[PDB]
Amino acid sequence: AKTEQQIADIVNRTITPLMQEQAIPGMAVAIIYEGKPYYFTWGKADIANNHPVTQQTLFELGSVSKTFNGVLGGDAIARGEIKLSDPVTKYWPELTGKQWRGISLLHLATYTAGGLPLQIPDDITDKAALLRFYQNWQPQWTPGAKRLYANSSIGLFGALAVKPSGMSYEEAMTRRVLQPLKLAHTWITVPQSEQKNYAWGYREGKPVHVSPGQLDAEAYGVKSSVIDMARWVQANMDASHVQEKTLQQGIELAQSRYWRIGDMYQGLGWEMLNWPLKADSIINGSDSKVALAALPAVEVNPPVPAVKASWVHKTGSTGGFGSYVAFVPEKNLGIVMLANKSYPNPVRVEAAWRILEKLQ
Repeated sequence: AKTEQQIADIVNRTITPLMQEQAIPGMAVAIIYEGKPYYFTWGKADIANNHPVTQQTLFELGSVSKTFNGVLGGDAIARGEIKLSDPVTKYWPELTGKQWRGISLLHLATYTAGGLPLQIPDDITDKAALLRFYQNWQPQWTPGAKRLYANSSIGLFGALAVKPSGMSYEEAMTRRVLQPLKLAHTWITVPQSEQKNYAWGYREGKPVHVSPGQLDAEAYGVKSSVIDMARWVQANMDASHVQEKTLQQGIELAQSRYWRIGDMYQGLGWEMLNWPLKADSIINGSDSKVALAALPAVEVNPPVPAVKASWVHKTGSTGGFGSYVAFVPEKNLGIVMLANKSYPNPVRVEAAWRILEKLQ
């Protein structure tokens, strides 16, 4: 049984050189070891004003926001509000295009709709334009044939998933996920009172914050602290302690395996690989050459319920931030790596692997 100081030594040995080599101003890392949280912070959250990273520093999670999306969707399924088999047109009747027939909420959630684009076009700045965009989108492949990671896909899933609730995505997320899990330092919109804790992201040494964009909250707009992310990992790793029934069930549903792409399985937001595994699979898999590629999707029907012997993870980036979260339910082991500089995904994964390999 490792002591907090022994874990600290392991973490620092990897993070110190990482920050120096990648020129990362500040980082916050959470380690879940034997189900218990351990926090670590380094550097600056704000260079110009010389403010350090603290346990309350808020980092832009980028696409790790998709895991919150998936869980909220799972919760909606558990509430009987939506079904993954429901057609997209049930929630957005205005999508009359014939190309939308046969496309389900599952397809949107798992990037298997047929090639929806990675990004929603920048020229789209209003609801009307967003409708035209989806209406005129032409599928590149038939539903379920290929997986193409895309913000426009899961972003739409999140927006439609909360429609029956009658709440906005932000309100639904806050009331159904953030508050029940006591994530008091997790936000889609950082309030004025918490701006003092909002770290600046850095690109080319310049401070920057993510700009507003269509379906941003749903795909890449959540901000959170190291303490809240440790709680998020614990809740997703083992939801047996989660009191709210539909949330507990929603968490489990987000880790069901809906498709197999090579050796990776697609959940709702979360991505999974069988455990044990070898470093190359996840490191190489995180390179954009693989992560952003259009690959054949093999349907898992019926979906396989959450497998404890899995490496569950998600990468996330914005212009000024780079994040990574990974956990292994079988081992009650996990890690959160938050940084206020975006750096190569494979570098993040390799660092996480070296650390957890020493905490087996």
